[PDB]
Amino acid sequence: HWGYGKHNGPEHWHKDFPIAKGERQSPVDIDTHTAKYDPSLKPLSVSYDQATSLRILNNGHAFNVEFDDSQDKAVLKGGPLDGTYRLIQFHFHWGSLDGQGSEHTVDKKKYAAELHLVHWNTKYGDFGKAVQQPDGLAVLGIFLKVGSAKPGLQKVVDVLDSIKTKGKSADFTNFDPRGLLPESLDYWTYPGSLTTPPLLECVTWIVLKEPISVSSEQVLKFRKLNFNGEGEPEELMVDNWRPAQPLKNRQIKASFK
Ligand SMILES: COC(=O)c1cn(-c2c(F)c(F)c(S(N)(=O)=O)c(F)c2F)nn1
Ligand SMILES: [Zn+2]
Repeated sequence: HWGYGKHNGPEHWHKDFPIAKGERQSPVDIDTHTAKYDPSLKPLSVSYDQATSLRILNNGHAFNVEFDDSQDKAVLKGGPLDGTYRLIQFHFHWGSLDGQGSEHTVDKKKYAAELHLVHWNTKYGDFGKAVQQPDGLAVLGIFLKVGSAKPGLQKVVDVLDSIKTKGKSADFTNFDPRGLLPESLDYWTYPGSLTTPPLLECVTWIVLKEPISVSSEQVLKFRKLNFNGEGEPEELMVDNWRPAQPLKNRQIKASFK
């Protein structure tokens, strides 16, 4: 089954998921000088005040903090989007070293990690239907650099000991994802895909210009997680990122000059 190792990693995925070589794959390099300012792009509207987190899960490729998406409680609107997208989960991708870990790159620069806040278009009724549509998901991507701690991340870091291995979950209620956002909501946007199998081409990517800083101790704790299940040989969950894919017939738009 797919993963991030030498024998089942990103270079292999196309054999089970041929869309890996498709026309709108993610992530991509964001060439800041070639991105086009679009003065008609609207500000993002991030409405997370009524967010209801439920659970945190190690799924063997990352950890997901899951939300109640059975009502419009935490929604993303505006920006390049038409309509309303509901927050279902967030997760991260990260490296074995501080100089790698992000999926998107900026002028070929890699960040230590990348946060994905995953939302689905409510006109499609459920997440499973949404991923089958070209405008089904909106993923808000936020870069992490190592420096000062992010206080709003700490509750996530503190629970990781309880979900060390694949298939473990823990209650994770009353977490406020607003504490993970940078000051600015300036962004780049382009049409792309899920960055893990099934690699479906259903995502409007919205990548924030401003990274958040996290501490070395915070990201070290991410790196103590395991890809494996309990009782299986230990394989540290690190380098769970897909590299940049060809841009092909796409232009990245910027909300800012
Ligand atoms: C049963 O189905 C699942 O578990 C499932 C998981 N995903 C999923 C994914 F593959 C992905 F790459 C990204 S990303 N990294 O934000 O683009 C996501 F946000 C995802 F939600 N899609 N389907
Ligand atoms: Zn992701």
